[PDB]
Amino acid sequence: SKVFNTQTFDIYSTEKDVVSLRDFANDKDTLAYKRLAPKRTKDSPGMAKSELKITRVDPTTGVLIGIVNVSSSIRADATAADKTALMAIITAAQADGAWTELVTDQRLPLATV
Amino acid sequence: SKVFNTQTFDIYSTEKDVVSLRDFANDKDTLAYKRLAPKRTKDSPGMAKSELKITRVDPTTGVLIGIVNVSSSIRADATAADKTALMAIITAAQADGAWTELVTDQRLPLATV
Amino acid sequence: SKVFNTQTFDIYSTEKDVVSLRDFANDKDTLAYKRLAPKRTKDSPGMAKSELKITRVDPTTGVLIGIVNVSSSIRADATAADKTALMAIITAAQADGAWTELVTDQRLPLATV
Amino acid sequence: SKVFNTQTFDIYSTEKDVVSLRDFANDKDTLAYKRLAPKRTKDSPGMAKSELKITRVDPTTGVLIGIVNVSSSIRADATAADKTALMAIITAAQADGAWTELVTDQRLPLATV
Amino acid sequence: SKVFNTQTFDIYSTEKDVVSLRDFANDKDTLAYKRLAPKRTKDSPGMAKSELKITRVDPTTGVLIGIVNVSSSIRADATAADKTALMAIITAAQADGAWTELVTDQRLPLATV
Amino acid sequence: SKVFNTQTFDIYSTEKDVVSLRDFANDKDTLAYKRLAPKRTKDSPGMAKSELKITRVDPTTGVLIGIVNVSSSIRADATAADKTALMAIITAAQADGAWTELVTDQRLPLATV
Repeated sequence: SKVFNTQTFDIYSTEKDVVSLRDFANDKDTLAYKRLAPKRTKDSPGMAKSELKITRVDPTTGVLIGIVNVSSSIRADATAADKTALMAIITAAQADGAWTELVTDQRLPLATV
Repeated sequence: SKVFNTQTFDIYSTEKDVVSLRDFANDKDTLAYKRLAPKRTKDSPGMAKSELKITRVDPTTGVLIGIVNVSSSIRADATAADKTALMAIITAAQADGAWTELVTDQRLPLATV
Repeated sequence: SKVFNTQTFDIYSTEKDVVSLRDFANDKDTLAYKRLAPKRTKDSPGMAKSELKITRVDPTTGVLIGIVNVSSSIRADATAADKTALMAIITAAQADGAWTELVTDQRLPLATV
Repeated sequence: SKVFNTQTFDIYSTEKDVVSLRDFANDKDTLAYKRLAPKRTKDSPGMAKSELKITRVDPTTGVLIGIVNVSSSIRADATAADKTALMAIITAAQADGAWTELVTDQRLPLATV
Repeated sequence: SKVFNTQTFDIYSTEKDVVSLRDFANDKDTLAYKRLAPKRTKDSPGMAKSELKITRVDPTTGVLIGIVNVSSSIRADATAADKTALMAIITAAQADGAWTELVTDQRLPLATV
Repeated sequence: SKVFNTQTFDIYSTEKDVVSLRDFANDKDTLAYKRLAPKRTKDSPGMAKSELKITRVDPTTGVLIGIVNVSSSIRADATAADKTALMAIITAAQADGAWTELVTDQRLPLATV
């Protein structure tokens, strides 16, 4: 939406189901919010997809440095408590240092230290 | 690794590249740490993949309630500054209310309030 | 044979190698003892098979709730020492909490606690 | 898991769904815990398979003396009371001498004594 | 298992018959424990293979600096006295200076000094 | 070179790139020092192979009891610091108890104790 990690993200593009934001300062980060509503294709009401990804591309040759994507896929009938729990758990795990080592090290949380 | 959102996640399974944890209390939440090291298929050193996923299924009828997935695809040579900035932005974005509303509402960050 | 887990099991049917008992009180539990004598198909004296299974079905709609089966396959020549050791080990393992969690949790004995 | 029938069983192998332990003292007993999660193939949520087997193989020629296996197959939706009743009934039947005769004797519980 | 040569080795990956440890500090040293059970392909009980190897790969371009591997091939029936003697002789020879010359100099124990 | 594990090893045969020592007392243990120079088959200066193996053969019928072999494959250009580190890590790992379990038990460093 707005300033994250001391970088200001302004809207660059808006689609029916995608909003894209760029820094416009370092011209290397794009933040995308993506939306797929659930489709009642059976007795199930479908799963509501979301996607929040940050892409970093160096602005000299256009090489993709890296992508971090947060994707959610939750039942349309699912409760807010179910949806609150899923984000609370994944947020606590991200704050944990195991995830910080899973990224940057390819290290699983099974070390005996 | 351990207690997230006040729930204790004890190890459920271990693979070559996946470590799965279960609450075993509510018997419904599984946290997986997935690893995919870069492959030097060309002059590029490859992309180091990681995946941090939380799954909730109700353990009586076994219908998937929801999945929230955190995936990373970062160049093997990418500097930790690029790597840390990628984590800093996405965690800042997640803590922001736009991500909270993208889930639970399928609301894109374009509302005029 | 007779009262197990405070439930009285009266004989329900008899076969050449199977004896089946029923509670007849909750009309839902059936205990089967199955026999399979070793056959000397080669220089081996064969394997003596036994089976002790408990079956629960709800006696209104007849859906199987669950089965627990205790099967044995012991050489006909095997000494009573090996047979007693096998029973002692398996009963000790069942009395241990690891079996109690493997059932009702699908939890393998690998948690670090 | 640990000492059973005065024998220390230590981890020898860990799979996705099997844990194998050996005595490492008499080098003849292997205890395996095995896990199959229920699969929702229909309106039924599936059956959760457990297996607890003790195999004895004498370590001079490696011939299988005997196997005692405890297998459970319980509905995913089944109540914890159902599983408790199943385990209690099967353990009480195992503690009875009828099972101790069925094993080692191929004797059905129908004698008049 | 743990700190060797003042460097900390944490478990990098766990396999059925392989356990691998990575320094994760210098990101160039990998210690692997490999297992291979003896096979009774004949009257003989087979040879029990073990492997303990350290591999150094330069972590900027990926050039293998060196490998020191310790492999064992011991009869499945061999006594613990043989197994202790084999490990004792080879460990003493490694502590001898002739090994430190065979490595780093390719000097055989035949020079007259 | 000389007395290892309180056994006297005297030179049995001398080759161009192999030196072999025999106990000559138990007439069952042979220690071999094998050499192999690096080959500059390309731009790379090649890999310098070393080998230190102890072989036990039963000296009445000639049945191989076991072999423990230490082999090195180090870049011809590798620094002495790399070569010292490689020998230091592997020697420390052998002195660790995990090796003494991998040999004589085929126990991997993954048991939870």
